[PDB]
Amino acid sequence: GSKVEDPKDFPSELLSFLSHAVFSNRTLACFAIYTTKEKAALLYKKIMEKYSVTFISRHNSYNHNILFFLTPHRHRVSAINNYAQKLCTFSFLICKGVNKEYLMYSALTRDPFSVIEESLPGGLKEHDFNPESS
Repeated sequence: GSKVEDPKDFPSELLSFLSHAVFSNRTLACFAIYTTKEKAALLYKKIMEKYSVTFISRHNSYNHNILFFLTPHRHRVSAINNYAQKLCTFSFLICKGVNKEYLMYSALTRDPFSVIEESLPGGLKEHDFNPESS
Protein backbone atom coordinates (compact mmCIF):
# COMPACT_ATOMS: atom_id res chain seq x y z
CA GLY A 1 0.00 0.00 0.00
CA SER A 2 2.85 2.48 0.14
CA LYS A 3 6.23 0.72 0.39
CA VAL A 4 7.96 1.38 -2.95
CA GLU A 5 7.34 -1.62 -5.24
CA ASP A 6 10.51 -3.71 -5.67
CA PRO A 7 11.58 -4.55 -9.24
CA LYS A 8 11.62 -8.30 -9.98
CA ASP A 9 13.39 -7.81 -13.33
CA PHE A 10 14.06 -5.26 -16.10
CA PRO A 11 11.32 -2.91 -17.32
CA SER A 12 9.79 -3.61 -20.75
CA GLU A 13 11.66 -0.42 -21.72
CA LEU A 14 15.02 -2.26 -21.92
CA LEU A 15 13.25 -5.54 -22.78
CA SER A 16 13.59 -4.58 -26.47
CA PHE A 17 17.26 -5.65 -26.59
CA LEU A 18 18.35 -7.97 -23.75
CA SER A 19 19.24 -11.65 -23.16
CA HIS A 20 16.86 -12.91 -20.44
CA ALA A 21 17.92 -16.58 -20.70
CA VAL A 22 20.14 -17.16 -17.64
CA PHE A 23 21.13 -20.76 -18.47
CA SER A 24 21.58 -20.25 -22.23
CA ASN A 25 24.66 -21.58 -24.06
CA ARG A 26 25.81 -18.33 -25.69
CA THR A 27 28.90 -16.50 -24.38
CA LEU A 28 28.17 -12.76 -24.03
CA ALA A 29 30.82 -10.15 -23.18
CA CYS A 30 28.34 -7.37 -22.30
CA PHE A 31 26.07 -7.42 -19.23
CA ALA A 32 23.68 -4.99 -17.49
CA ILE A 33 23.35 -5.27 -13.69
CA TYR A 34 20.09 -3.94 -12.20
CA THR A 35 19.96 -3.51 -8.41
CA THR A 36 19.90 -0.92 -5.61
CA LYS A 37 22.31 1.99 -6.17
CA GLU A 38 24.58 1.08 -3.22
CA LYS A 39 24.96 -2.26 -5.03
CA ALA A 40 26.01 -0.90 -8.44
CA ALA A 41 28.66 1.16 -6.60
CA LEU A 42 30.03 -2.01 -4.96
CA LEU A 43 30.24 -3.85 -8.31
CA TYR A 44 31.68 -0.79 -10.07
CA LYS A 45 34.91 -0.67 -8.05
CA LYS A 46 34.92 -4.50 -8.02
CA ILE A 47 34.31 -5.65 -11.63
CA MET A 48 36.33 -2.58 -12.71
CA GLU A 49 39.31 -4.96 -12.30
CA LYS A 50 37.69 -8.43 -12.35
CA TYR A 51 36.69 -8.12 -16.03
CA SER A 52 38.50 -4.92 -17.09
CA VAL A 53 35.00 -3.57 -17.86
CA THR A 54 35.18 -2.23 -21.43
CA PHE A 55 32.86 0.48 -20.05
CA ILE A 56 30.76 0.74 -16.88
CA SER A 57 28.12 3.43 -16.20
CA ARG A 58 25.70 3.74 -13.26
CA HIS A 59 22.32 4.92 -14.62
CA ASN A 60 19.07 5.85 -12.84
CA SER A 61 15.75 4.14 -13.67
CA TYR A 62 12.74 4.45 -11.32
CA ASN A 63 13.61 2.82 -7.98
CA HIS A 64 17.23 1.60 -8.21
CA ASN A 65 20.18 2.04 -10.61
CA ILE A 66 21.47 -0.12 -13.49
CA LEU A 67 25.24 -0.70 -13.40
CA PHE A 68 26.09 -1.25 -17.06
CA PHE A 69 29.47 -2.91 -17.65
CA LEU A 70 31.15 -4.61 -20.63
CA THR A 71 34.01 -7.13 -20.61
CA PRO A 72 36.90 -8.17 -22.88
CA HIS A 73 37.29 -11.96 -22.55
CA ARG A 74 34.06 -13.95 -23.08
CA HIS A 75 31.88 -15.33 -20.26
CA ARG A 76 28.49 -17.06 -20.03
CA VAL A 77 25.81 -15.04 -18.22
CA SER A 78 25.83 -18.00 -15.81
CA ALA A 79 29.39 -17.18 -14.71
CA ILE A 80 29.01 -13.38 -14.52
CA ASN A 81 25.69 -14.17 -12.82
CA ASN A 82 27.59 -15.84 -9.96
CA TYR A 83 29.37 -12.48 -9.63
CA ALA A 84 26.31 -10.26 -9.14
CA GLN A 85 24.96 -13.10 -6.98
CA LYS A 86 27.89 -13.01 -4.54
CA LEU A 87 26.72 -9.43 -3.91
CA CYS A 88 23.08 -10.22 -3.01
CA THR A 89 23.21 -10.34 0.81
CA PHE A 90 22.25 -6.70 1.48
CA SER A 91 19.28 -6.08 -0.84
CA PHE A 92 17.55 -7.45 -3.97
CA LEU A 93 19.64 -8.27 -7.07
CA ILE A 94 18.64 -8.38 -10.75
CA CYS A 95 21.79 -8.85 -12.87
CA LYS A 96 21.21 -9.78 -16.54
CA GLY A 97 23.14 -10.05 -19.83
CA VAL A 98 22.95 -7.96 -23.03
CA ASN A 99 23.20 -8.91 -26.72
CA LYS A 100 23.21 -5.38 -28.16
CA GLU A 101 25.54 -3.20 -26.04
CA TYR A 102 25.30 0.06 -28.04
CA LEU A 103 21.49 -0.07 -28.30
CA MET A 104 21.03 -1.04 -24.63
CA TYR A 105 23.21 1.69 -23.07
CA SER A 106 21.61 3.90 -25.74
CA ALA A 107 18.03 3.69 -24.40
CA LEU A 108 19.56 3.86 -20.90
CA THR A 109 21.13 7.28 -21.56
CA ARG A 110 17.97 8.62 -23.22
CA ASP A 111 14.84 9.16 -21.09
CA PRO A 112 13.21 7.89 -19.21
CA PHE A 113 16.63 6.62 -18.07
CA SER A 114 19.04 9.26 -16.72
CA VAL A 115 22.83 8.90 -16.45
CA ILE A 116 24.77 9.01 -13.16
CA GLU A 117 28.44 8.24 -13.89
CA GLU A 118 30.68 6.23 -16.25
CA SER A 119 34.38 5.56 -16.95
CA LEU A 120 33.99 6.50 -20.64
CA PRO A 121 33.86 10.16 -21.70
CA GLY A 122 30.79 9.38 -23.84
CA GLY A 123 29.15 6.19 -22.50
CA LEU A 124 30.00 2.87 -24.20
CA LYS A 125 31.33 4.07 -27.58
CA GLU A 126 33.82 1.21 -27.17
CA HIS A 127 35.48 0.14 -30.43
CA ASP A 128 34.37 -3.51 -30.17
CA PHE A 129 30.56 -3.52 -30.55
CA ASN A 130 28.62 -5.13 -33.42
CA PRO A 131 26.83 -3.64 -36.44
CA GLU A 132 23.10 -4.14 -37.13
CA SER A 133 20.23 -2.63 -39.14
CA SER A 134 19.72 0.81 -37.56
